[PDB]
Amino acid sequence: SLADAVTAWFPENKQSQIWHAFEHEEHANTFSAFLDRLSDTGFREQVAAWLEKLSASAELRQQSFAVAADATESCEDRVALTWNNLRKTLLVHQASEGLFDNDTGALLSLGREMFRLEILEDIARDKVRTLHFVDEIEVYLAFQTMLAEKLQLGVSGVTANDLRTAEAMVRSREENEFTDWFSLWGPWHAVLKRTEADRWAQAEEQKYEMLENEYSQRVADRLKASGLSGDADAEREAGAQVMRETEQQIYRQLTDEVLALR
Repeated sequence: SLADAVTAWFPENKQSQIWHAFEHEEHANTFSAFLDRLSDTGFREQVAAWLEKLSASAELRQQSFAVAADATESCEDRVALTWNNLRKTLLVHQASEGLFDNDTGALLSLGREMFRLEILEDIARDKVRTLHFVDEIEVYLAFQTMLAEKLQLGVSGVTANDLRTAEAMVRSREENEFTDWFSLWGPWHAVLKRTEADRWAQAEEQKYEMLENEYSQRVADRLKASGLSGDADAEREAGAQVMRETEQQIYRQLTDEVLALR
């Protein structure tokens, strides 16, 4: 009952024997459902191209199946989140092959796109909390379609002001937060491990050294800030924020530099 949904994306022409082949791999239960759901809302052929590399690489299949299953299966299923994570995955495996090595410009756009899609998902998750009988996939697509043109990529309750509002908040967050985010992005990271092996280790080292000189002190510069010294967990959390802020500054530096090359 997956070989069904997988193949319904191929044409009347190439329509399953390749996919009955996988019907017992861990998470086909969930992956099938996800597809069903995706069609049930050009594109068809590209989704098929995607499914091709998933036949061509086993490792990628397990990863994509895994991603489909790992969702926080709370509410709204996070169809949009899953879709976006499945691309992040393919980007990672694609970069891992070496498809962006001599084309880090292409990666820069895709990242931009992806960033914008990530944000549109948050906006949509939010909007759907005040709407009855409208699943978040619907609102996401409304945004994605209507701002497809305006952001270089019909649902009742989503209005002209919402679109104009969402477009603004993206454009704001893109200018102020993009480079910082690309710096941290799994696909960029594969590429750095790939092409710029050496500058990478130097960044690794660069962060150990920053931790050494500044973790403890930066950690105290928060328990004096939040006024929560003593509390065991409030220290826990402030430790972790310090980790992420040193990793952020390292890899930005690294991105800045490795892009200056191109």
